[PDB]
Amino acid sequence: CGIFAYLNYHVPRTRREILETLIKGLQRLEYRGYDSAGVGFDGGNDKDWEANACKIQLIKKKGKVKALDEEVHKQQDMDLDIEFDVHLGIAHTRWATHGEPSPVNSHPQRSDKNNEFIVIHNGIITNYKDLKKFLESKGYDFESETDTETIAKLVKYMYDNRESQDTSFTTLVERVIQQLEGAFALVFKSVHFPGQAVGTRRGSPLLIGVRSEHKLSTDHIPILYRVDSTTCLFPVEEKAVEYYFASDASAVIEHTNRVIFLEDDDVAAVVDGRLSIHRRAVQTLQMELQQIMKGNFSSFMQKEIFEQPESVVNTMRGRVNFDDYTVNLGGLKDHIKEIQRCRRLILIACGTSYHAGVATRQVLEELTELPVMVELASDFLDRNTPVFRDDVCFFLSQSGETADTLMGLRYCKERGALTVGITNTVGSSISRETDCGVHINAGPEIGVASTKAYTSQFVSLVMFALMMCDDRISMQERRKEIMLGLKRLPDLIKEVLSMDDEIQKLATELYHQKSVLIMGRGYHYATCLEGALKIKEITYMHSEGILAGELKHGPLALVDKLMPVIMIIMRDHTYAKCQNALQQVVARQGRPVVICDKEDTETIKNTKRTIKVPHSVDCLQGILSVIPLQLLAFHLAVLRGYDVDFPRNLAKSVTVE
Amino acid sequence: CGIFAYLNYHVPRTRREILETLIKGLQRLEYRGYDSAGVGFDGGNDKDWEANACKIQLIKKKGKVKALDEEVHKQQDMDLDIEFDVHLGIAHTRWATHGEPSPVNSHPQRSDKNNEFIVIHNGIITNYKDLKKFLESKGYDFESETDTETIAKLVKYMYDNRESQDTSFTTLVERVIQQLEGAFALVFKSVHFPGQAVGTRRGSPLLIGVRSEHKLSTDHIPILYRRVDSTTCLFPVEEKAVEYYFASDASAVIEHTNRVIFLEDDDVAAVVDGRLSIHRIDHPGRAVQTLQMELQQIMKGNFSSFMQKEIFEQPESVVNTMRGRVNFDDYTVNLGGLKDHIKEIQRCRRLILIACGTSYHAGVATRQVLEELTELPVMVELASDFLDRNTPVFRDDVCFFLSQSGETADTLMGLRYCKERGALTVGITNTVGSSISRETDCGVHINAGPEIGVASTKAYTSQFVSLVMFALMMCDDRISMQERRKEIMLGLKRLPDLIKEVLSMDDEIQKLATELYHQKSVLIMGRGYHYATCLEGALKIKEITYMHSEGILAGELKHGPLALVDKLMPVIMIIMRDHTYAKCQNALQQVVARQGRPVVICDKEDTETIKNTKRTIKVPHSVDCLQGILSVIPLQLLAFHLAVLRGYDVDFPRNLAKSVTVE
Ligand SMILES: N[C@@H](CO)[C@@H](O)[C@H](O)[C@H](O)COP(=O)(O)O
Ligand SMILES: N[C@@H](CO)[C@@H](O)[C@H](O)[C@H](O)COP(=O)(O)O
Ligand SMILES: N[C@@H](CCC(=O)O)C(=O)O
Repeated sequence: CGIFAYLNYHVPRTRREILETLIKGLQRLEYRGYDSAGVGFDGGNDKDWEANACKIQLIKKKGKVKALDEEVHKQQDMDLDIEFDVHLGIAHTRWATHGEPSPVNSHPQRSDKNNEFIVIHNGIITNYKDLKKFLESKGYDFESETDTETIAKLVKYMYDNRESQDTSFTTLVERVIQQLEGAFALVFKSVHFPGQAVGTRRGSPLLIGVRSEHKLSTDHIPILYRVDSTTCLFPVEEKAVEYYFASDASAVIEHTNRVIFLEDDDVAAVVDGRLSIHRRAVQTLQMELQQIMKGNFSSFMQKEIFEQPESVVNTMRGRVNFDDYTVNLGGLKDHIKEIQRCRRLILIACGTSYHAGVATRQVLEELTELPVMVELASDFLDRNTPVFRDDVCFFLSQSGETADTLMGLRYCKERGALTVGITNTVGSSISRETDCGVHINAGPEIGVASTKAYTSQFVSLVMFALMMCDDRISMQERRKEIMLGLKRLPDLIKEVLSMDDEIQKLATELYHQKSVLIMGRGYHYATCLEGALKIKEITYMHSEGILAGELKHGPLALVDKLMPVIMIIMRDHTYAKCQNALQQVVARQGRPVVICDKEDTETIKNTKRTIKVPHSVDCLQGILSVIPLQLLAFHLAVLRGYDVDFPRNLAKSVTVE
Repeated sequence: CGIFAYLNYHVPRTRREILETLIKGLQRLEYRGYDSAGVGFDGGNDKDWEANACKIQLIKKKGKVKALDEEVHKQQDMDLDIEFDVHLGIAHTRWATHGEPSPVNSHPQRSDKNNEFIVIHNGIITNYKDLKKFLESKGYDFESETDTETIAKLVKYMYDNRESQDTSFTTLVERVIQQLEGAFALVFKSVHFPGQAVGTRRGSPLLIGVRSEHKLSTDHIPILYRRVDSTTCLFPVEEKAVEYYFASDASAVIEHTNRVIFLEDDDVAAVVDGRLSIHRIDHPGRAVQTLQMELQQIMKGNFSSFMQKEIFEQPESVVNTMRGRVNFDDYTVNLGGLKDHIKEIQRCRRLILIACGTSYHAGVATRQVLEELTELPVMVELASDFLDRNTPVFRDDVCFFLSQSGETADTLMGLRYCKERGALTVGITNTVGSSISRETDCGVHINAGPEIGVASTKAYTSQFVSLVMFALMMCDDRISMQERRKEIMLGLKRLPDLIKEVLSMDDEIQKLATELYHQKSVLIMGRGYHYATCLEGALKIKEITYMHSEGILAGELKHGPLALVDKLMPVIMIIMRDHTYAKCQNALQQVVARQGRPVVICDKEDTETIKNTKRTIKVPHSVDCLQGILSVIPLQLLAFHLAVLRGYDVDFPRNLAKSVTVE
C-alpha cells in the first residue's frame, strides 16, 4: 500500500496542480499496491479559498492509479481552476488482499456522510472488530468492511466528547492510537482543522518531506511530551513551505530531498505551516531521481534485468579489492570475529530472498565449515524452530520490512542469537533491529518481481563467505578463484544479456503452454526454483522447479513429449549426474531446453534448443544461469499480453499478514 | 530384476512340480516390473534322474511370466513326469539394460551351445566391455548383447583353465567375481557340478530360504576363508532331505519357508551335497533368521489393486507399526530397536533426517513435533542434495535414514557419508535385511508389511507414526511434557478408527475426482503440520495421475505464487484446527479474493468454512501433530480415483530408467 499527501502552505496552487501532484505521488508508490486508489481534497467552488476548507471531496475508484487519474478528470462538478493559497490533500493506493477492491473499501476512509474526518491507513488494526462494536452502540453507522473505517469513526468519537472547545488535532489523534492495536501509518485531514495534517506511525513507514526557498529554523525537531518558534520546523522570515507526507521516499525525491523519518508513536502535526512532533532530524536523501526512472526501457523489470552488470558492481564497490584479493564488508567489521566463534548459520527469508540463501548455502558450508540452515520465514515461525545463543541468523529482505522475515528476526533476538541483516533499504526495520548487516546497494527495485535484488543478495552472501575463510591457508587459492570470477562477472552478465533475442524466440515456442518444468541440482537448485517462481509471477504459466536428483522418485512420470521442460546442466562436479537426469527425460520422450555452458559441445550437439551461457566459477554460475530465466519470464509475459511490472493478485513487499 | 532358484535335495519332485515352483516364484517378483523371463532346468527324459544331470534345458521368452508358463507346458519333447530326487532349477525376470528385450537377451545366460554353465543376474557389470574383448581373444563367441553373458563365458574360462580336475564350483565363482566390476546378484548352475548351486552378490540383495522336516545343524553359518566339514555348514542332521530357495526378494520364499539367510557383499554361498556353506576371500557368520512376513501380505485379496489395498488397510498397518511399542495402559513408548542407543541419542545435539521422495516428506511431516519434543535442531535433507553439497556432519549428530526399501542409492550413500564422519546413524526401514537397516548403528522396522504398490501409501503413514513414537521416547523424562505426551498417545490410540472414518468418505473423494477428471493442473496449499501433506499429495497425483499437481506453502502465496489463482485454476486448501488456523483462513480469503474457488480439506466441525466453501472434505479432528496422517489420505484416494477414471493401471510403474543401450 502507499500513502501520499501534498500540503501547500501559502504556495498558490490551482485545484489541477494539486490533483496532478496527488496522482503523480501515487504513481511513484503504485508498485506497493495497485488494486484501487483514491484522493481526498477540498471541495466547493468559491473564489476565496477560505470558504472552501469546510467541504471535503473524495474521489475513489477501482483499478490502478490510471483508472483514478481519469475519474478525477472529466468531472462535471469540480472546477480545477480555484487558486488555493493553503490546502491539504491526501491520497492512497491499496493492495486489496481481502474482499473486493471496491471504491467503498479504498482509502481515504470517512467518519460520516459529511466527511468531517478522512484518514489514509497502511497496515492492520488487530482489534477493529472490538472498536466496530463500541462505535456502533454510540450511534455510528459503518459502510465498508475495512479495518481503516474504525479509525475514522473513532477520531470523530474523540472529537464528539472532548473537554475543551479547542483541543488540538494531536490530542484527538493521540486518543485514537491509544485504542488501536497492531501496526499502522496514518495521515489525517479534517474540516474542523483546515490545512492541518497529523501523521503518526507504529511499525509502518511514514516520513515527511519539506521544500522551501527560505531557510529552515532547525534541522533537529525536538520530540515533545504532553510548541514555540524554537520547536517547529518552518521557514524563518516568510511562510512559503510545501510538505510531502509519504510512506516511501520515491514519492518525495522528485519534489525535494529533505525529509524527516518519523519513529514509532511519533505524532507529527503541521499547524499554521509548522511541523512539530509529539509523543527527529531534517536530513538529505542519498537518492537520485534517475534511480527510479525506467530510462529508455519499456518496463522497470527490463531495466533492472539489463542493469545487473551495474548493480553487481555497485554491490562490490568499496568492498572487493582485486589487486590484493581482499574482502571487507564495513557493516560486519565489529562482529566478524564473534560470528566465527558461533556454531551455526541460519538464513531466514521469503520468496526470491529465500532462493538467494538456497543459491549460496553450499559455498557457505564450504568456506565457513559451519552448518547452514535455510528457512522459509512463514514456516520458521509456525514450527517455533529451536534457536540458540551461538546461532548466527541472517535475514534476507530486499525491502527490509517483510512481515514474516521481521517477526523471525524478533523471534531470534528473544533467544539471544546474533542477527545479521542483508537488506536493500537503509533505515528499514530489519536493517535497524539486527546487530549488524550489509546493504546490498543494488539501487531501488521498482518491479514487483525481484531481479537485481536476487543477484545482489547472491553476491553479498558470497563476499561474506570470502571473509569467513580469509585466515585459512588451505582456502587461499579457492578464494582467488572466486574473486577472479567476481571480477569477470559483470562482463559475463553482459554476454548473457546479448542473447536476449535468442531467448525471445524460444519464448514464442512456449507462450501457449500451460505448464513447464525447470530441473536443476546442486548450485542450480535455487536457479530452477527462482526461475519457476518468476514464470509463475508475471506469466501465470504453471511452472515448477524440480530437483533433478528427485526425478526418479516420482515427478519424472509427468514428463512426456508434450510437457515443456527446461534443464540446467553446467560444468561443475554434478555434470555427470545432470547428464543422467537429461537421459531420463529424453527416454520419456521429453524435448527439453537445456541451459548449458558454451564449451559443453556434447550437450549442444545432442540437444536442439540450448541456451549457451559462458563459464564462471561453480559457486557463481547460478547468477549467469538464472538470468536467461529472468529474460524468458519477461518475454513469455509480453507474448501473453500481461504487464511485467504489475502482475495480478499481488504487489511488492509483503508487510502485513 | 528378479531372481529365484529352487534346490530340492533328496526331496523327490517331478519336473512339473519343479517348473510350477519356478513359475510361482517369478509371479511373486512381477510387481518390480520386467520385460522378459526364463528358466533353467535339467533336460533329458531318462527315467533315472541321475543320468539327466548332464543336459541343461533353457526356456526363455520376451513377455509376461504367464506366456512363459504356456511355453513350458507347450513342449512336445519334454516329459513332465520324471521324478528328481536331487535337482536345481533357476528362474529370472529381466529389466533390460544392456541389449533389447528378446529371447536371446533373456536369462539364464549360457556359457556355450551345450549349456555347460548358466547364470541369472540382477544388476549391471560395468567392465563388461573389457571382459568381452578378453574372452573373445581367448576364443569365446558371444551371442547376446547383454553384459550378463560375460559372466557365463568367464566362469567357463576359469573352468577351462583350472589347475586340478577337482577345483570347487566356489573357487571358480570367486575368480569370476574378482574380475567383475559393478553391482550384481548371481546364481550359477553347471553340468560339471550337478545338483550344486552357488550364489553371490555385490550391491544387490540375495537371500536363501531353507526348509527341512529334520533338525538343522545350526542357525548361524560361520564364514570360511581361503576346511568344509560338519561343523562349518548348514544341513539336516540325521537325514539328507532339505530344500533351498535362492531369491532376490523374500516375497518369493515366504510361502515355502520363513527361515532365511541374507547374504552380504562378496559372500559366495554354495550348496554341495545338500549342505550350505558360505565362503569369503570371535568368528563372523551369517544368521538363519525368522521372517514375520506372510503370503497374505503380498496378495491383493478382495481389492482390485495393490494401491487400493495398501491405502484401505492403513488402519491395520498403523496398528502393526505400534504393536509392542506403545502401551496405552500407562502411556509409555518403547522402540526395542533403540534400547542400546537411546542414551547416546539423547546426549547428541542435532537430528538430521535424510531421505528421497515420499520418505523425505515423512521427515517434513514430523519435523515440528521432533523439534518440540526433543528441543534439538532438526534438519530435513533430500539425499541427492545432501550429497551434492558435502553437508557438514559431526560426531554428535544423530542422522536418520528413512527408506521403505532400505536400498535407495542416494539415501544409502548419505548413510555411508555420515558414518565416515562419526555420526550416530539410525535406520527407519520397512525391509528386513536391507542395506540401510544393516549399516546403521541402530534402527526401527516400521512393520507396515511389504509395499507392493508402485507408490508409497502405508509406508508414509507408518514412517510418520514411527517418528512420532521416537519423539515420544526422547521426552519421556520431562515433567513439563507429560500432558503433551498423553494427548499425543491418546491420539495414536484413536488414530486407526479415525482413518476408517476418513476412508468411509471415499464416495465424496470420487465426486472430487470427477470434478478434476478433465483438469491439467491443481494447486495444493497448506502450512505448518500440513506442508508435508501438500508436497506428498502433489507427488502422488503427479506419480499416479500424470497431471501437474504442485504443493504450495500457504505462507508464500503473497510472495508470487498467488498470481496463478483465477476462476480456472483448481485449488485444494488444507485448513485444520491447530494454531495456524487463522493464518490458513487468511490464505483462503486471499485465494477467493482473486476468483479462486478452492476445495477445502477441513475438520468435521469447522462449521464456518463448510458453509462458506462449496465442496469440503470433512475429516475428523485429531492431535495437531497427527492430523497430517488424516489429511493426506483423501489425497491418496484422489490420485487413485483420478487414475482409474482416466484408464490408467495404478499398479503399473511407467517410471522407467534410461533407455536400453543397444551397442
Ligand atoms: N521478489 C518477489 C518474487 O519475485 C518476492 O518473492 C519477494 O522476494 C518476497 O516478497 C520477499 O521480499 P523481500 O526481499 O523484500 O523480503
Ligand atoms: N515410493 C515413491 C513415493 O510415491 C518414492 O518417492 C519413494 O518414496 C522414494 O523413491 C524413496 O524410496 P525408499 O523409501 O524405498 O527409500
Ligand atoms: N544387466 C542385465 C540384467 C538387468 C536386470 O534385470 O537387473 C541385463 O540387462 O540383461
